[PDB]
Amino acid sequence: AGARQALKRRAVFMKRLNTVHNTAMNLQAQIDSIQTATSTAETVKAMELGTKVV
Amino acid sequence: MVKNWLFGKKRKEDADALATLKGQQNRLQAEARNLERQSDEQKILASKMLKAGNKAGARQALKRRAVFMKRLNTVHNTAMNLQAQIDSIQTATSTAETVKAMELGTKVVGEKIKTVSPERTERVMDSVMEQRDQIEMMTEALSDPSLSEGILDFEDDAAIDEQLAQLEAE
Repeated sequence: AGARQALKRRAVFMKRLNTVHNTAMNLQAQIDSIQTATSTAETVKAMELGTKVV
Repeated sequence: MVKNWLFGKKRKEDADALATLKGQQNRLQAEARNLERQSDEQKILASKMLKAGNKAGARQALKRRAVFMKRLNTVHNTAMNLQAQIDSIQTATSTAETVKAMELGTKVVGEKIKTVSPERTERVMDSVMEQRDQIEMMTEALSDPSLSEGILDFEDDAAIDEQLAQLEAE
């Protein structure tokens, strides 16, 4: 019975671990979105400059 | 330092009643001892009447001894009844103190039960359950894998299936 108790508690801890890891991955996705938007803005600015010259 | 005036008054009254009962009991014990002595003297006299050759006098002495032992029995039973009354007084005193202590404890626990009622505990536990549900829903909303996944395979894992197969073959 105590083994089953400990395994249930462990199952709760691993579920919390999974939720935390997924939240950290979502934050990484947001960071990547910020950096991608910055790079895309610089690319569009360079293309507009070249288009003006041509 | 509270004075219990009535308590001390009744204490003096009960002490005087116990003193009276104990004194009468001591008198009865002394009378019992004297009656026992008289019975022993009558038995000695009966023995002498038997030895001397006087059976009628022996019967007389034994009848007198029988009367003395009957008186002894009555006196002893009366002293036992007085002891029973003394025990009743002491038992009533102890029971009164026990009931007072129980009533004090009941008053305290009643004040506590009225303060933290069971309905209050039901409300608190319901709030804890509702808030736990809301924290779980909020913290699982933020952990949806659909974001970091984002774009999913249109082929529905076929390319990743073949990639796993190729790595396994590697």
